[PDB]
Amino acid sequence: GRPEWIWLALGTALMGLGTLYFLVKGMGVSDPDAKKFYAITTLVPAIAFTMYLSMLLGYGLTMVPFGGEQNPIYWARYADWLFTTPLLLLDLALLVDADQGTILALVGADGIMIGTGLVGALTKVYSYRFVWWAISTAAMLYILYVLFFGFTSKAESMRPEVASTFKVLRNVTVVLWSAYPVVWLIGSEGAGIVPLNIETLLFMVLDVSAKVGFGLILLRSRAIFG
Ligand SMILES: CCCCCCCCCCCCCCCC
Ligand SMILES: CCCCCCCCCCCC
Ligand SMILES: CCCCCCCCCCCC
Ligand SMILES: CCCCCCCCCCCC
Ligand SMILES: CCCCCCCCCCCC
Ligand SMILES: CCCCCCCCCCCC
Ligand SMILES: CCCCCCCCCCCC
Ligand SMILES: CCCCCCCCCCCC
Ligand SMILES: CCCCCCCCCC
Ligand SMILES: CCCCCCCCCC
Ligand SMILES: CCCCCCCCCC
Ligand SMILES: CCCCCCCCCC
Ligand SMILES: CCCCCCCCC
Repeated sequence: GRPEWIWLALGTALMGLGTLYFLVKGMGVSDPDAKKFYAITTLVPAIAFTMYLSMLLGYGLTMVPFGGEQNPIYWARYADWLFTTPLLLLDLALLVDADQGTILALVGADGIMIGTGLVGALTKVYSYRFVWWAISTAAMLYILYVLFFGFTSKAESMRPEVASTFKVLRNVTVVLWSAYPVVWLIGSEGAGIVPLNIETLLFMVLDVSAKVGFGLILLRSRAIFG
């Protein structure tokens, strides 16, 4: 009875339902281009379902000493994000036909974001937790910069309906993603202001929006068809 359990349970349910809905729709499509978007986009909440379920059952949680106390850190979030965040970037890349080398650079940056975020989360010297946070946030900002300036440029060579879908998904991504570093800084991993139960609520809202919300928008569009 960690009080955050309720949001881990709701997160589990929403990621599950979203995965099932997307699989059902995905299995029914025959267009090859649309299939690739369905495969990527169904896997996103499926992974998140597995990690939410794991946390709900008490796995992916460790205690890290800093600031003179033992602090609960959910590390399973990073195992989700490691794979889900680049898959979302891959959906955006495929929509705008990004260059292969831009994709690699973004996936690289994304692994740096998640891996330095996790190192920060497990670091025992309080000050140095923020150093890793800042490196992670830099990597995130590079990603957003590229999505905002580079991908929008590529998108403008596409038909308007593809460009328009990309722009909504870009906007969703920039708003949601930019919130994660702030939650971490003020929550249990950082300054310890916002209690773990509220923090789990906030990451559940963000996660569901960034995966299922995003997917609803992408998979209902005409832009994914060939
Ligand atoms: C040659 C121009 C280089 C531009 C340098 C920008 C550095 C700071 C970027 C901070 C990220 C902003 C993200 C924008 C996303 C909406
Ligand atoms: C206590 C919170 C968990 C709620 C679980 C709901 C499970 C799926 C509901 C299906 C209804 C559409
Ligand atoms: C219920 C779990 C579903 C996850 C399916 C997504 C994976 C797509 C693989 C690509 C098909 C060859
Ligand atoms: C083709 C490029 C491969 C890896 C690129 C990494 C991009 C910069 C990350 C900034 C982190 C602070
Ligand atoms: C007392 C020591 C000063 C601490 C330095 C803080 C620097 C903030 C820079 C943030 C980089 C993104
Ligand atoms: C002891 C004085 C240290 C003050 C450092 C402040 C400058 C932070 C630089 C961050 C640049 C990104
Ligand atoms: C609209 C944002 C409201 C921010 C709430 C501030 C949290 C203050 C905590 C006081 C510590 C006991
Ligand atoms: C035990 C909890 C005491 C502090 C309450 C602060 C709540 C912060 C929520 C801010 C939302 C952004
Ligand atoms: C004590 C109440 C236990 C109920 C657990 C419900 C979680 C279900 C996830 C769908
Ligand atoms: C929603 C589709 C089912 C995903 C199966 C994976 C379950 C592993 C949880 C530990
Ligand atoms: C007190 C330690 C500060 C050193 C942090 C330097 C990190 C820059 C790497 C990108
Ligand atoms: C301490 C109670 C205040 C927290 C409310 C947080 C609202 C988040 C909704 C997305
Ligand atoms: C990915 C770059 C690693 C830089 C490490 C700085 C941490 C020193 C406390």
